[PDB]
Amino acid sequence: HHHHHMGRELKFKKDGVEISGYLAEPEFTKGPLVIVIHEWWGLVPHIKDVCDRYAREGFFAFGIDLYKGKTADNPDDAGRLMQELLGQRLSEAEAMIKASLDYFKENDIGFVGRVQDYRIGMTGFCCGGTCTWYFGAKFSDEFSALAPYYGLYSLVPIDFSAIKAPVLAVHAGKDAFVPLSEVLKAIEECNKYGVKAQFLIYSGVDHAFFNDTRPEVYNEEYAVDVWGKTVEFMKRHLT
Amino acid sequence: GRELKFKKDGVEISGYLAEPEFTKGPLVIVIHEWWGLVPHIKDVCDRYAREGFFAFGIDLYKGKTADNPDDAGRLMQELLGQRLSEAEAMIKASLDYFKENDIGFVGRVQDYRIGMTGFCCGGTCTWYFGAKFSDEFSALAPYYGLYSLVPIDFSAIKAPVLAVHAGKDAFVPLSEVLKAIEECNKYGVKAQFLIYSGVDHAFFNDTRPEVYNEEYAVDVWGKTVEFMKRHLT
Repeated sequence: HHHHHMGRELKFKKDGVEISGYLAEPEFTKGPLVIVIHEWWGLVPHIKDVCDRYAREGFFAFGIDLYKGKTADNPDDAGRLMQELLGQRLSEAEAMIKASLDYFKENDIGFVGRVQDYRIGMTGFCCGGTCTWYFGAKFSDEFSALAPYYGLYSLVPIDFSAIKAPVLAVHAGKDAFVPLSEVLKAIEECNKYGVKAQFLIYSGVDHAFFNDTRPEVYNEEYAVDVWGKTVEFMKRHLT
Repeated sequence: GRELKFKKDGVEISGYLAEPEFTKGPLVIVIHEWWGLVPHIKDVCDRYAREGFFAFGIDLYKGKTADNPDDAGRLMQELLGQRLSEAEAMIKASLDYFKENDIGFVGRVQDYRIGMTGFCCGGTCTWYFGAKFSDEFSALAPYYGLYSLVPIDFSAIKAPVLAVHAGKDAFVPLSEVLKAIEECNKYGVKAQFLIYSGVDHAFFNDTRPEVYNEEYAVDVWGKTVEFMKRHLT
């Protein structure tokens, strides 16, 4: 079928940094590229599954590993990994993103015939939503669509003034980690700088409601809804 | 499209009915802005009909329209302030009329599927009537309604809601949208809030170049049609 897709582990070095992650590839529908950034657990099966889902919709999807091969299954370990990434290793993570983009472009991954140019998006969840905003602002000439899910705005400074891509920002109405007052502040910054950002806030659900492997927070109805919206948005801006 | 005019249960009903290709299908009630039932709203009804919905642009102003804000404000204040019981009766009589004519009846589910959407004043009305007639609606899509005009009983709402807001809305501060989200959280309302940065009130209205935003109008239309299809077909 036209939806056929496979996946493979990448591991290589470029411009002095080690890149690894999971690349899901459509067999027939060789479309735009989406970079997918994991939660604070690391690059676990759920995130690779999300990549596969993108590939079935006609996107190359790269689940980049920002934790150098480490994963966590408990909050104490996960918290340590995330703090190290966002504190000590942020410049390294930036370099990994940049080297990844260069790699894909050199391999013509993400080249779209209709526009005769590259079309690369980025999405992520939790910590990965923070990263989507942050890297979206840092590499504002590289991305054509951003879809951060329930990122925190208070961890690293997001340069809203630099964002050039359209943004679909997904938030949970009862998010324990991201108060609605923080979302409001992000909206006001987007208003101030003319960022083309749409904020989608689902009432009644918690942080990580998209994660189907976490029955304590997963919400099927909204997960299905938001997937529909996200795919449509990525198609609109990347094809 | 047909201009309806009739009486039921002591109230005069009028509005514009746009009809899809088939004789049967879901119904969307479309509520006008404070200008009244003007060509733009009838066009929106036509757009719904092209997507397979019966769409009824109900006139809540008894045939009056306004082309300037002073007149429009007077009409809206009279409707919401003095004639709200009458408007409720018109909504109820409209629903009864369509049901008796098997409009809104969806074969797949062997039941009525009626949605409601509206803009500005009509968004306020969508929330209000959605709460008042909570056994009647299967989907609500209020666009940039005010929450401070009429009492919205969030606890009564039973339909899913797609609430559209403008990030730089001069009439609806973001603090009011926040409060509505918190009420939906509190009472278990299945509401999704969509807030578009950088745009003003009425950004969907393609006849108003000072506020129309094509990119977001196209986006929100796509999302609204998908939402109505999900809940009404």
